[PDB]
Amino acid sequence: LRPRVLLVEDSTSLAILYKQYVKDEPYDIFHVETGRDAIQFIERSKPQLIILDLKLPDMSGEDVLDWINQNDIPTSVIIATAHGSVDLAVNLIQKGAEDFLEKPINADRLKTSVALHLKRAKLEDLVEGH
Repeated sequence: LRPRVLLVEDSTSLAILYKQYVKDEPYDIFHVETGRDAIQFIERSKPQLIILDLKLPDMSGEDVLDWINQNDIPTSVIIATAHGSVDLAVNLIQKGAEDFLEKPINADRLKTSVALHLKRAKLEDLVEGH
């Protein structure tokens, strides 16, 4: 019934701020610090949307996106990163990312993007389900 949002950030101080932003939003937000904990959350809990940082201490952010495409998880990925270029954004969106937010992110930049891509995914879900 209620949507799950995963937040994948090594900087776990910025994660609570991102939780503060979406505090009064109608979904649950969960936070992980490493790429392997993200993957394990995806395989178990199966969240509706991921807010994915590109810089992680164990692997790339791209590597998490690659895992979703390989195991066919129905999970929207928005990237949120520092030091992102035009070429990197393009190549990630092509790889199946649904947005690429650039740090620093506004309260309502993240809030809008999460809500929008949650909507598209929800609308496409409820036509193939009974």
